[PDB]
Amino acid sequence: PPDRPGDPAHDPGRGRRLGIDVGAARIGVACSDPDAILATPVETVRRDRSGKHLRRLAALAAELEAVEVIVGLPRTLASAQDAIELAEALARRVSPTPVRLADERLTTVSAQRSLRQAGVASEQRAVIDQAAAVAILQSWLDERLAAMA
Amino acid sequence: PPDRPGDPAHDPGRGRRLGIDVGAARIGVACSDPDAILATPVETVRRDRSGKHLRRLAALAAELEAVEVIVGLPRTLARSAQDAIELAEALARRVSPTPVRLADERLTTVSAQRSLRQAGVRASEQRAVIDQAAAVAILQSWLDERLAAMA
Repeated sequence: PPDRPGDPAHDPGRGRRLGIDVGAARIGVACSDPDAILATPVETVRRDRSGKHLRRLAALAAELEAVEVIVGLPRTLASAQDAIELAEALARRVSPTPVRLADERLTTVSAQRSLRQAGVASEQRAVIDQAAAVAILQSWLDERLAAMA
Repeated sequence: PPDRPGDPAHDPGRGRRLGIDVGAARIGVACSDPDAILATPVETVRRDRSGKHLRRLAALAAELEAVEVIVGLPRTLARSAQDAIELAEALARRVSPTPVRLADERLTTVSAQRSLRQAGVRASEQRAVIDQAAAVAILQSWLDERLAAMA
């Protein structure tokens, strides 16, 4: 189940958010401004079997003083499973900072990723993963402010 | 009519693109990396009757060495096409020879997203920077479409 943006039971209030798109080999990362309005692309983290990506993702949360971390949740058919496993591993690592699952279905991110795949050079493939992170994070921020109003 | 991303007849090859979302009071600005892959927010420019905003947009195009400037084109009914067209034409005279192109907003959900943000704005802090989100979305659409057209 995706989490609900701006849920009062979970919302930590104002501050920078981190947003994460979990790819097969690379993880796109975005962050918000301190007032949690606007997503900006940050970096593409290399996914490695030994989990060094979890160390970098937790370092980024610390570096940006993130109050909330958002991970894209793809639809179960399609994997959700990989996103959930990263979200859970990261949640343990960055506690007490909360990690929330953003429903990808509220965006066109899955279509967009599929368009870039067919269009996208290796360096470019890397950096373009941040565009998904921005889109998922922006959705969360937009939905959150809407829910709060 | 919107321009066609990656049109081999007009494409200038490699370089940073500036992206622009034309609001009634505020203009959001975004820009790409030099390889025209990824849109990042730049700033919000206050619109004003005296045309100062046109000067600031040209300033950004020069500073970021834009090889192309992309303006969001909304539908003719509705933000209105005519507003965006007018700004695009005025901007084109100032950034020449840099070409100014019109990106079809209908290939994105930018119109819905802006409505949602407007509805949710309850603070000046939000209203400042929020227009950059539409600029990023429209510009990223241009970049995605361009890459796919060229592939």
